[PDB]
Amino acid sequence: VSEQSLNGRWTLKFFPQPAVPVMTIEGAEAANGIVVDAVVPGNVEIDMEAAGLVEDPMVGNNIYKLRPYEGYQWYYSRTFAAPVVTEGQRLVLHFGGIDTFAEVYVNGIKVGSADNMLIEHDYDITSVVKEGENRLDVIIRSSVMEAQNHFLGTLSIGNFSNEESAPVRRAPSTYGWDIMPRLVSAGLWRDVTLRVENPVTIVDANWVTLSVNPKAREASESLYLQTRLPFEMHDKVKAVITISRDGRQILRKEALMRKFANLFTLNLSGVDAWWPRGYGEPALYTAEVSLVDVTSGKIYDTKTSKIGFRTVKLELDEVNLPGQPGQFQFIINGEPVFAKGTNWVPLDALHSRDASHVEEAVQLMVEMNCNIVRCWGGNVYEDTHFFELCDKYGIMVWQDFAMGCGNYSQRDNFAAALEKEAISVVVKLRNHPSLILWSGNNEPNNDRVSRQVLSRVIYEFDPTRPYLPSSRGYYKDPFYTENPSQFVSQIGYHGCPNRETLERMFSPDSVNPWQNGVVGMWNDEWQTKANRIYDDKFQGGRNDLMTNQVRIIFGEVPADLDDFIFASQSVQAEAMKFFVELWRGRRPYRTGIIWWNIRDGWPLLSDAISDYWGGKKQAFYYMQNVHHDVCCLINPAANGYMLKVDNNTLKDFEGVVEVKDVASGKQVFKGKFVSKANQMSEIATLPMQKGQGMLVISYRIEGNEYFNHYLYGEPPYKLDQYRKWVKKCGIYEL
Amino acid sequence: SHMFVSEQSLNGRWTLKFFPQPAVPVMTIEGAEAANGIVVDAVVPGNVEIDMEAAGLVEDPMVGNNIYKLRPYEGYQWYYSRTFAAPVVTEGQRLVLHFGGIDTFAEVYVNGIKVGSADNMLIEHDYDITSVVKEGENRLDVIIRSSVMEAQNHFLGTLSIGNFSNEESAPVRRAPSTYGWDIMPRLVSAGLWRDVTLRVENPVTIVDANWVTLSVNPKAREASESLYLQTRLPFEMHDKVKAVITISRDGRQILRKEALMRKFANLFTLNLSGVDAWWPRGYGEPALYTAEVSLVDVTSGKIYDTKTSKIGFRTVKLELDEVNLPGQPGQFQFIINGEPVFAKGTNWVPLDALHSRDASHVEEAVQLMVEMNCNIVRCWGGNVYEDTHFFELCDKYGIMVWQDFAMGCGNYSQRDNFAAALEKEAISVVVKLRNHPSLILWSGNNPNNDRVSRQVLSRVIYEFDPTRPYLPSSPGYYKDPFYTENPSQFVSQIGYHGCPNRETLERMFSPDSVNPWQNGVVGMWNDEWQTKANRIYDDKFQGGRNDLMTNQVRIIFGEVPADLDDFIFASQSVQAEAMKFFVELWRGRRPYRTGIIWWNIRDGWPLLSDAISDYWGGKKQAFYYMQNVHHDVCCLINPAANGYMLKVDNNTLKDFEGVVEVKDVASGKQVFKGKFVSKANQMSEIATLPMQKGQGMLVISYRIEGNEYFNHYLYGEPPYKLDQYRKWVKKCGIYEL
Repeated sequence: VSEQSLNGRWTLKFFPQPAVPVMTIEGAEAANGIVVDAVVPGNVEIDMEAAGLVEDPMVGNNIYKLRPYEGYQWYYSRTFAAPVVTEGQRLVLHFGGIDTFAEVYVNGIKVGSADNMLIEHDYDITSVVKEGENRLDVIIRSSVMEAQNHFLGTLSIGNFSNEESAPVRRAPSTYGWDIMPRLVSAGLWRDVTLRVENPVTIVDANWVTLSVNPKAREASESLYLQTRLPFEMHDKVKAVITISRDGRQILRKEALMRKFANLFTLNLSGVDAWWPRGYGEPALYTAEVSLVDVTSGKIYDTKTSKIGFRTVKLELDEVNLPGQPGQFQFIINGEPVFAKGTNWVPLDALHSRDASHVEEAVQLMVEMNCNIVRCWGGNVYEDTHFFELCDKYGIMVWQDFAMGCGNYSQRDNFAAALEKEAISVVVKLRNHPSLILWSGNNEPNNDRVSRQVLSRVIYEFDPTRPYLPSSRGYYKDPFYTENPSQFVSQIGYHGCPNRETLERMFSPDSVNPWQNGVVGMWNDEWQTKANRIYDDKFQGGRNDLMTNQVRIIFGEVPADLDDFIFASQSVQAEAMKFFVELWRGRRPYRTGIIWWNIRDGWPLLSDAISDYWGGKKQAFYYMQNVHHDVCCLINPAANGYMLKVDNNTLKDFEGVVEVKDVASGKQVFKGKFVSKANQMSEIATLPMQKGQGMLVISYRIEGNEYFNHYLYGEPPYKLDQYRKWVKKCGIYEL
Repeated sequence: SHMFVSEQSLNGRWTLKFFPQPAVPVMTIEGAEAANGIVVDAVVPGNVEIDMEAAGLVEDPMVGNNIYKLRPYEGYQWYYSRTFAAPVVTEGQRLVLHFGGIDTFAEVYVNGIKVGSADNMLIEHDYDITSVVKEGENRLDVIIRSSVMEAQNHFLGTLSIGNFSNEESAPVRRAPSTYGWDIMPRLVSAGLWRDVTLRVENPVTIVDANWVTLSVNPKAREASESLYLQTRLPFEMHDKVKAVITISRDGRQILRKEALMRKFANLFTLNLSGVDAWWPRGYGEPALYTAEVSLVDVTSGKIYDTKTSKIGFRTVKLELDEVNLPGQPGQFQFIINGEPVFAKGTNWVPLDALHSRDASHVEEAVQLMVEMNCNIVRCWGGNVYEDTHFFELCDKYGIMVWQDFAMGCGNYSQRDNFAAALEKEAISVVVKLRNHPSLILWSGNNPNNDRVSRQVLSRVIYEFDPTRPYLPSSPGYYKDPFYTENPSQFVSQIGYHGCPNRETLERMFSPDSVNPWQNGVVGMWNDEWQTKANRIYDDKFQGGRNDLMTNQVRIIFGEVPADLDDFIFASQSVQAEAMKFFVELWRGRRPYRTGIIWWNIRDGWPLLSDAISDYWGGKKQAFYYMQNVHHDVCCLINPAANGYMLKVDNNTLKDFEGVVEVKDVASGKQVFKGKFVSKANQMSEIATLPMQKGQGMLVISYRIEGNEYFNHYLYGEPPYKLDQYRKWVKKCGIYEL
């Protein structure tokens, strides 16, 4: 009926938390602290940096300066004008995100308490609001100190996930990880609105695709409609269901409301199925349900969403390692699909800025041609707009519940707070066709959280998607080339980011990685930029992976910064391309490959192919030519090489292919291949070449020339000769 | 027979005030009297529509489309009010207000003090009103709220939305049928539907007396009974009260045991001799023994409490089958007292949509199963758990009972709040009924991840009734392979439609609607005939469930008659032949088949249904056909691949001899005659009969121990001439028009 936004400029008052959390407006106002101007949605640090109280945490060795504020309390306060409500209307205050532990007041009357950061919090403030100006106050307390209110188990201590994160329901990466800083932060990081609800309102509209037939263009969509219906409005309200696409109506059904909950089955015709990238087009149809009066025609409530007709099933392998992880394949609309995609790490430590990055970051997966994406359980749950873009661009979604690496409490209190979070996120996202699977991310089979709690929520609230109770040297080491997992989550390879980002994330005297000139030893800022979480001065650790991989492939490690960037990005590009080629090259058995990762969430040194500021590394372009729907590649063989072609679509393709040595120009093979649909077809057994070099391949499919290469030989290689081969190949630059 | 020192009844004339429920429901006496409502005279035990039909507030729902008129009352509140005289209580005594039934959500008040809040209509509710009652006149107030609006205080799951069970029935603990089914009308109703009494308990009182049969030897007349007695015993009365156990039958005392109460809970192991076992119908006698336990002072001899009940020495065991379909429901057999019994009985659907009238129907409805000779009955989980008197009659006539927990066909919640309500309900009904020898099995109906069926209800049976099995899963042409090739050994035979007797049609339908065909066109039904096929909600359509009546008479008799009397004979004969064929098919396919539970012997409302008897006791033609195929020893004929097959079935533990004569009723030509030896508790094939020509009927006349019994078998293939089938029936002489 009405949704007045409460986003804007608020009043933030922060002060160190005493031994007893204030938890009262009086206490908060009486506390001696600093008052600055805030912005909702926003994270406290942003409101302080705009006021000049803190320095930029994204520049080198400044993330640590935000340490004392992890034990501070925050006091958001504003005034709003309440809307006039008629008899029977509700007035709901909606918070999209409170980080995290906070008490909510309306006109000095507590209307609720917040204990989660990943889900929404709604409060009925109808009987507490006055006419005219009303006051709204929330009192956030230290999340780190809330952990000491619980007794951890032996399993919950010592894991990479910080022990302060085990008893609380916040994103584990905020407490620190290999790929993101320790910036716990706090605040209203999402929208804050006011809603008016008529006595006849729609509580939930759950769209479920029973069946779908791509041929003959048929589908069967069900609507699980739950409504709040006063008994005098029974038999007097009718539900109006409308399926449309680009204004054109496809189906319209009306039925009289005779009970609060109903199941309306719709057998549609002339509709297209929703397919992931390559295997078809993302067909979306606007589905709208309305509760209107049969007499006056008044529209009491209307809910609208873009749905898609898709059936998902997880076929488990029962021959090759029947119980081991990875022995599964996704079946979409009866067709077994091959999954190639990235892992979705946080878009920002200050998660209030995630909404601004979701548009450009999803476009990274579009150019990358990813048909899947796994939202890592260390990040907050993305909002509905992320799933709307994944619906639009046909990128399937693998959602992990927000639980990091480690075991969690087995007691009733933790299981209750988790069930509340699970039911909230499931009902919110169970209508997006991109979403295909929920996961527990355990790595025995006794964790109640993974085999009783998160399972039971899916059993009752989402029976359409499957639930899984559980999830460094030479890239050709048998460790990689013999992993029996059909479906794999390949680890990343470290790569120095682009030079432009180095000069922005590091101070001018620390841009050079080698401190005092000695190659191999990293300065303090370069050590901090791998997170380090706490400022424990030391040498080595994670950054040594960058020089070890450069040493394995290119003999030594260069001293010049420009040459070292080319080295680290090349060993990352060839490694990732080799991993994707290997799994696509065994596609009859290999079922999918998700890799790590496509974009960072902070200016840090990492194993990603693109940084926070959009600086695409070389590994992005190498793998972009290996994610094409129809792609030719070369895999190592027992007695030579093997030229293959993989097809991740439902259509057959024909074309020619020409491979030849780039160092000399001698042609190795040229022929005509027939790439059958949804399979890998072997072209010919290319003969083993001699020494080292690179084989440039060029295949034409339906009047379009595509390119790819293959590095042959055994390391070490001369770096100036690899740059010579890449430039003469004429595919990638730098 | 729990001898409380005082039990004063509060049943009788009450004061009912009903009014539409506002946004926030009324829960206080202040708001109840202040609400603008309507006051009439009520009767307890009773339902609100019974009290409103009196004084002319509503027309008879049992007649024509008058039911849907009760719709606005589903959002009404109901305020029962009364005044009672408090009995005198000595120091240490307790005054308990007993409620046998409260449909459903309600707040109970005594002298303006809330003594209780209710949320279930299937379990009893007791409250201690010692510290709230005064002397003389006390006021009793009950404020019942709308059950339908309570469902909107819960969020249902995808599974709970869209089942044959109303979505409103899932979050609430009420009989699912009330919200409307296909065999019972929509009538949520409300009101105190069972007794309301005042009880005075002594400080020394019996909390529970649980009788358990550990072993039984029918030969030599031996048994081993256990008594799990829990009492309320003040510590100063320890070592001063003795328990007196008395097992007796027909006045003669079998066992008497005295023991000093040295603790509140005890177990008494009894090894009796000269006692008979309790058997179902056919397999023996329903031997019952009156069991009495008393708490009496060892010095003064004053009896503080006595609890008496009749029990039966019987052991039940469910034998599973891991050879043919290991794990599929229907592969089991009941073993009573070491013998595998064949179950032939009915499903038990509600006796009345206004369940306050159920108690008046149990006596006659049970008698229907006695003449029917049912050794088993399955109380459907849409009815309300019946009261002790129903199980007492099953104990008396040897009818085993299969009780299903009141759960709907659909899936339910898996959260803690619903499970807590269901555990309370399960413990209450189990402790109440765990002493009846008739009860043999509990079922939760309903993958296997359901907390309700595979945890909540199982845990209860585990701790409170480990003597009975618990099953966590339960369920055109009548010779179609859909019926004749059913994999289940223990089957729940789906019923066939049958037009009720003519006298019923004239009483339930208006005079202008007694004829079924509106506008005279055969095949189309008038609105009343559409509603009486149970159309929960008043949505006008054509056909639907009623079309099954004409489809069956069209397959069997070619064309549906245009005369009402001939249409009755058609629909009742296609049901009589179908259900007779289903029972003869399972009784003839033993020992693989283990039992058949047909649906249904009696309806709970004047409706057109698949039953063999209507709400007013009108036995349809199928009722008499089934009686000749439900005898202890029965001769029948089954279809074979290259002919027929004359068989005899025995559901007793005794052998029998006799002679059988099968002849063609039309020609009079004898097809077979000879002596047969029916061994006990098994099926014996007599001989293969040659394939008779054309259509007709074979009459079976077999005598056993100087008693002539009769049966028949209709051969040929449909369609048949209706007047020729009537000719064949009259020629047999077994049944009547």
